[PDB]
Amino acid sequence: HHNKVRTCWNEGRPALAGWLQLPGTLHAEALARLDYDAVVIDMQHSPIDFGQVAPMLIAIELGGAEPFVRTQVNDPSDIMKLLDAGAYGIIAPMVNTRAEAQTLASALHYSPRGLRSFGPRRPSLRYGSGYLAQASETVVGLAMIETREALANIDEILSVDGIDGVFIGPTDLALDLGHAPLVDTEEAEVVSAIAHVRERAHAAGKRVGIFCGSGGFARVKLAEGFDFVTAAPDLAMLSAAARQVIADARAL
Amino acid sequence: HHNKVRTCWNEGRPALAGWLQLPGTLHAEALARLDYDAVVIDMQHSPIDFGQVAPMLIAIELGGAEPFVRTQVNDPSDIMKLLDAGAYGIIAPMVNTRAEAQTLASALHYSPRGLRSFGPRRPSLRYGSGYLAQASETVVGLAMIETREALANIDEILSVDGIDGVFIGPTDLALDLGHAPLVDTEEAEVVSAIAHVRERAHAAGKRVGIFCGSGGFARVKLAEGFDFVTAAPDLAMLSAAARQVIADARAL
Amino acid sequence: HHNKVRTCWNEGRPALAGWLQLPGTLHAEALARLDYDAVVIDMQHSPIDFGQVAPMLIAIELGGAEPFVRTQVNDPSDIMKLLDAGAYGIIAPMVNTRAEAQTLASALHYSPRGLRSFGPRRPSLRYGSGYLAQASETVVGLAMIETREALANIDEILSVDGIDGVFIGPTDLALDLGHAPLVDTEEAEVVSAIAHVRERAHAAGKRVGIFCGSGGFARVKLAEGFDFVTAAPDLAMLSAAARQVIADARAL
Amino acid sequence: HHNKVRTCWNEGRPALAGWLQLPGTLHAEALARLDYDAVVIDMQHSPIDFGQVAPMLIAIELGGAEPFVRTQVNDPSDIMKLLDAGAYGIIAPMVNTRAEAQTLASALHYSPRGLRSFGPRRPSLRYGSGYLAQASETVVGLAMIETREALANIDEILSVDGIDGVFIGPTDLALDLGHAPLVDTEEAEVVSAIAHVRERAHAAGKRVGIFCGSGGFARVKLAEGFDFVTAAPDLAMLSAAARQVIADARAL
Amino acid sequence: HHNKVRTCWNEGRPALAGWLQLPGTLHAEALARLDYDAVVIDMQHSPIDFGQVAPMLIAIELGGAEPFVRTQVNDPSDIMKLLDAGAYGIIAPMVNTRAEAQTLASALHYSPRGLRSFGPRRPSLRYGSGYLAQASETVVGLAMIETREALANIDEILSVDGIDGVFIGPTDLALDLGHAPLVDTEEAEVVSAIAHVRERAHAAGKRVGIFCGSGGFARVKLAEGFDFVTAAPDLAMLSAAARQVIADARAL
Amino acid sequence: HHNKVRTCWNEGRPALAGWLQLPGTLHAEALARLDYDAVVIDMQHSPIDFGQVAPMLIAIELGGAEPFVRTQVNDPSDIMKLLDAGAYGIIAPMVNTRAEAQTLASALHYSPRGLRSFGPRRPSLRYGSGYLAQASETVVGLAMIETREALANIDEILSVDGIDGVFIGPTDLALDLGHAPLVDTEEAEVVSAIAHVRERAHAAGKRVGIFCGSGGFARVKLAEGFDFVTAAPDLAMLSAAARQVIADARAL
Ligand SMILES: [Br-]
Ligand SMILES: [Br-]
Ligand SMILES: [Br-]
Ligand SMILES: [Br-]
Ligand SMILES: [Br-]
Ligand SMILES: [Br-]
Ligand SMILES: [Br-]
Ligand SMILES: [Br-]
Ligand SMILES: [Br-]
Ligand SMILES: [Br-]
Ligand SMILES: [Br-]
Ligand SMILES: [Br-]
Ligand SMILES: [K+]
Ligand SMILES: [K+]
Ligand SMILES: [K+]
Ligand SMILES: [K+]
Ligand SMILES: [K+]
Ligand SMILES: [K+]
Ligand SMILES: [K+]
Ligand SMILES: [K+]
Ligand SMILES: [K+]
Ligand SMILES: [K+]
Ligand SMILES: [K+]
Ligand SMILES: [K+]
Ligand SMILES: [Mg+2]
Ligand SMILES: [Mg+2]
Ligand SMILES: [Mg+2]
Ligand SMILES: [Mg+2]
Ligand SMILES: [Mg+2]
Ligand SMILES: [Mg+2]
Ligand code: NA
Ligand code: NA
Repeated sequence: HHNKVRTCWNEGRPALAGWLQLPGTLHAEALARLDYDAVVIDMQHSPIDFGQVAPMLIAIELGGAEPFVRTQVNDPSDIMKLLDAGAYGIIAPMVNTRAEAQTLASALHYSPRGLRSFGPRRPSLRYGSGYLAQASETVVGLAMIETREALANIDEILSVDGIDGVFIGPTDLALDLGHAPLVDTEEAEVVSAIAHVRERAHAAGKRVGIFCGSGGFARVKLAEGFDFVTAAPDLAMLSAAARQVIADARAL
Repeated sequence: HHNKVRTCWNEGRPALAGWLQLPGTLHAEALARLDYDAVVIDMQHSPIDFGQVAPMLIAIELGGAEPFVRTQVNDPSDIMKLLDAGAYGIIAPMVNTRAEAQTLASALHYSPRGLRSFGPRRPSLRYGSGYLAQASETVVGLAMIETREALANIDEILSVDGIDGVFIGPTDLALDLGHAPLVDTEEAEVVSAIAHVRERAHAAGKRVGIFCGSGGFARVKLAEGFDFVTAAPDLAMLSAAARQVIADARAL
Repeated sequence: HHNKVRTCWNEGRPALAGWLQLPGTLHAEALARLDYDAVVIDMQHSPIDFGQVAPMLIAIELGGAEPFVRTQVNDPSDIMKLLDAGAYGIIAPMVNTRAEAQTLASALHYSPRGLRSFGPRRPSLRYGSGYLAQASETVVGLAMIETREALANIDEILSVDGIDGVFIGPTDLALDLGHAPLVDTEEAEVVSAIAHVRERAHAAGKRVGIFCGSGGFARVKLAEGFDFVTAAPDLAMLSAAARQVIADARAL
Repeated sequence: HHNKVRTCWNEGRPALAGWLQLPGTLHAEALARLDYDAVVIDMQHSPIDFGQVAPMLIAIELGGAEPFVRTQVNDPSDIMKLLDAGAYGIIAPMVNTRAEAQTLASALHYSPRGLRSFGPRRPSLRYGSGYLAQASETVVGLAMIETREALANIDEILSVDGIDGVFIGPTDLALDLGHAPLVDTEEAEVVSAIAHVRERAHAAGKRVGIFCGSGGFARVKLAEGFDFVTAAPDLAMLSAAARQVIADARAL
Repeated sequence: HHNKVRTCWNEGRPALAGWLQLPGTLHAEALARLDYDAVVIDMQHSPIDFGQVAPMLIAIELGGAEPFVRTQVNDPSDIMKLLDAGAYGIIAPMVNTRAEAQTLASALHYSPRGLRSFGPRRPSLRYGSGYLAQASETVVGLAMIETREALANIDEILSVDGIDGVFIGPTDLALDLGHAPLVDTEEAEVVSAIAHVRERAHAAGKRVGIFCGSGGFARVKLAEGFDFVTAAPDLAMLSAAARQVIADARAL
Repeated sequence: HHNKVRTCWNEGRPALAGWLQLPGTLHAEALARLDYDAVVIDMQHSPIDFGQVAPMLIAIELGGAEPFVRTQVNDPSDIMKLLDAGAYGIIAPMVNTRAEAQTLASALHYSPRGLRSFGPRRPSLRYGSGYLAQASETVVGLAMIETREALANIDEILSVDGIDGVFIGPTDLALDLGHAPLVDTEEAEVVSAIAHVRERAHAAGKRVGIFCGSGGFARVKLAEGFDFVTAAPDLAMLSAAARQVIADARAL
């Protein structure tokens, strides 16, 4: 009866989350039972459509992590249907302006705070009769910062009341700045922009997150004060592990 | 226009294969593009049903590995439908007697050698008009040895003409012998039984394979002369990788 | 070769419809064979995506009710794809302005009346060669009225030619007015607003519908003159029935 | 970390279970959150195949009831794959002889007690490292008694060690005795046979269950001492509720 | 309220049926609306599993043809689940002996005639309260004759009461006789065997069918007196049509 | 490591493509292995949703044709998710203005040329490490011209840099001009408009394509200089073939 990520924050610690681009419930449950506070299902850069995300949300909740979704797009009705299917965290890609951040916020709150349509199929089962009064706190929302334009507008994006903060998309950000879309990059201009976004989010009293490709980079981001760190995509981790097993098996 | 595992054998080398318990096509293709000769899809100890295996076979072939299936049971009609869907290797669990091995063989060959029903939807597309004359060589078949009874009958199982050899199921074998079902075990009685099965398979001029849980154990099995080694399940590798990322991320 | 709801209206009677939030074809067919003129599939507050709605439309038609869909959003291309899959009634949520009602209408009619794209896969099978000339009459369209803004604009919404009328969303309406989102509510301000919408729809010569949570409330709405009444969601009815069976079974 | 039905029995009370013939996770979770100790998913007289049962098992567990399956057939490998997918109760239809009951038992226990193949994907996640030592107690197994032949063999069926008892299929039983396949029947010969099966099960120190079509009949069966009572199928309850809503809505 | 194939026979004419190896409902409905009396869904030499056949049965019935299934295997519980999903014709492959034909018959009739388990989800919806009394006539059953052994046993197979007759599998038959598995073959030994099976079926007062690859061969088979002729597989017809469109498009 | 349609163009020849409205992988692979340079999957006038298109893209690539998609709508995030799933050609319906064409172009190119979000799951597997530098050339994009408005704006649409040209939707075009939506029409006003669009595309140095319903019309369009011709929809070809088989089978 609490959003586990908001509980982390309320108790003074950051949240660490998993990241899934592979559809299915078995690895979703297995990873949720690890020491992840949340598991993000990626519906943008994956083949995961709504039909496949729906059972994954159930499996993550059963495993003991908060189910999050990184949506394909910042679309209110898409987001609302995910909320009613038991997504309790929303990360919306490519939020570039205050207006787009306001569009995200509008989907996450019932009237009068937002315009979310009422029919909370799975949240009513989880939270019971008192859901409506607490509905806003049960959901975490982050706008993604992935472009030069979003950087230009970062302070105005952070002024939006109905979202908890921002989540950096570091490979899109590097690419829009004219650099290789490398995860966990050392490119100075990108590193400086990421630091800037974190600094402005905290100056605004908001939360800031970042996508990480490795556990070591995630540790550094937590030390730098990021509130929400993801590490690392299931497909990337699986591919790297398989490569190493093969190398070990085929070595002389 | 060749079964990649049979090509390994024909050219004097063993085959290394992947092992999938997670449904879906994206990791199947990704792992098939690694230096695996084959990828086995587990339909016994997984939630992978026929509807989910079918596109995975396509994805593995596109990635450049031979699609194999470890079936739920040694059932001829199940096996035939997988063959016609483009499974080119069959590993049948719990083959305990010569008769059961003969049942496996019967499904893998058209008349007069076997009783496989003719309607090769996907193999005809892959191999073209000359498929029938070469159909038997396009498929690899292994009977699993997983019980004290299968050990008792190993020589008679190895005498069956229509199968390429046997594949050890080491956790079921350890359990039936009264030991912990530990993968890559050091338990002497199990280690001795595995060695015995390999020795009898090669005395019979047949192939022998084994399921491995690690790249290091797989390397040792290849050095011991196993013809077909799998390493390691996608879910196990992914879970271990995620555990390590979390440990690294949460370390001081 | 007639839309059953339009036939009700043409013959001077209202239509009663079912309401499905559970995916699947078996209960869809079973409920369609009851004395429902139509069955509405809810794609907003449910886990029903396009892949799951498509066979349900077939099952409802076979059962003998008109297949309707309450869409996730008022989006023209979404609506068109449902029409071509054999949805013959469209209820679009959150229609708040005349322009949005015009957007709904545009999707329901071929040129010159609307901009519906031509490729009527399933309607051509149902209606045969003369489909195009009769296509508009085969589809029923209702804009949902669920907000204070929609109330403010009700007369302008009702002036839109290409829609049959409006459908009240009473729990969203109550919530936007600052009241509990209770179905079949007695809250005076909500009751008055619902009556007002009905009165203006009929003053405009248009149809008006309402979502009901019980058979008794639906009877009263029919007596008040509503043209299209739904009662009641499959999940709600099933949950209530199960609760009662358990209470009866566990009673002393 | 306990099978909820076995906990009922261990604490001196019978278990009441739901019964699902409709695929999908939403009503499965909703009904599991009611005062059902278990929810049985029917894979015999339904369109529920393995691909659809798998997420339902997750949803039932999350809702707080023990997931049970009534299988299509008494087949060991089918049953094992369901166990590894997190079915913790198995009801096998048409068990007519002691040998068939022994076949059921064989699938529910690891060696040496049975021949269940080891690879417990979801039970290992639920129960953790100590699963193997407790695996047998985590699963409940009932053989169905549905024919004159099963009646003839009831004492020998009840002598089988690896099953918890029997579950009466009352409509098949009535039909094989030459009577209408009416649920909750009053036909004396059927009523007498049901009573006889219960009496012999308890004389054997075993559990006995029965399928019920109503809460009132279920109450009587509990009073008669049945250990496991199901009431009532989702589709039947939903259809009856819809019929009544329509009757109420269309009444003058 | 009649099986359309049995109606053909009762009115003195043969039945012509379609044959589907491609999953999906749209072409199933489209072909059922043509002058086919039935449409057979092939679950043996196709990727069509139960989850995909279920909506296809609905679509065929809506289109106006009798839904038939050629099963993967002659298995009673598989067949029963298809019957309860609304398959009204069963063609079982590889029926080689009288006993196997008796196994087929057992699944198609309730007690006392057979052992079919009672729970007719979709047939009860189609036929209503009087279903049980007429259930046997609503289903057509054919045993496939595809081997030298089935030829050897043809008279004993035809003596089985609970099946309507036999259905020749001509490519498997040619292959088992040592000839190319060519559809619509002219190979004298195969042609003679097919004629023999037809002659013995009619001498027995039973029905005989055959799989055809072309409309011209089907016409000849109807002239020869076959009672049930299929022509031709969706995939084969589609592939041939596409080849011709390409040839026409690319011609000078 | 080349887009097959762009290779046609680079080598001085047009491309011929298939057109699929039926979901599934088997006919997709079979048709891709014919002498089609590409196969277009129709997600507008079909029941093919994202979950069903994803494996079809794999099957088309394996068969040896370039996978194309005609999307439901010109939506950037939809298009991007298809690109990352291995759609290498995009045909967007109802592009009526230069701005809408600019929206299409924006989705097909990474920064700085467009705003495509980076996460190319399947293209990175196909093309390897050098994908980013060549990404734009790997994708073909065509805006559809289907309305009087698109005709009015054809020169401005053709001036858009990030698209390869236009694709005529001839049945929607005929309908918007007030004529029957007949494929391969002879209606002079439609024929003249189609010719005009081709002439302006080539005057602009751009590519032009057209949807065809027959191989003979496609041959004429290729002779007229169209760069991209599709012929003909799987469902239409299959339906026509089945009609002819039935006519041949039922003829005296
Ligand atoms: Br952990
Ligand atoms: Br990464
Ligand atoms: Br590698
Ligand atoms: Br392992
Ligand atoms: Br009724
Ligand atoms: Br309600
Ligand atoms: Br309750
Ligand atoms: Br019942
Ligand atoms: Br016809
Ligand atoms: Br054929
Ligand atoms: Br060709
Ligand atoms: Br066409
Ligand atoms: K956790
Ligand atoms: K503010
Ligand atoms: K490989
Ligand atoms: K031998
Ligand atoms: K009805
Ligand atoms: K007007
Ligand atoms: K419960
Ligand atoms: K005993
Ligand atoms: K017909
Ligand atoms: K007889
Ligand atoms: K090709
Ligand atoms: K330009
Ligand atoms: Mg990004
Ligand atoms: Mg094993
Ligand atoms: Mg609403
Ligand atoms: Mg029964
Ligand atoms: Mg055959
Ligand atoms: Mg068009
Ligand atoms: Na959308
Ligand atoms: Na089976």
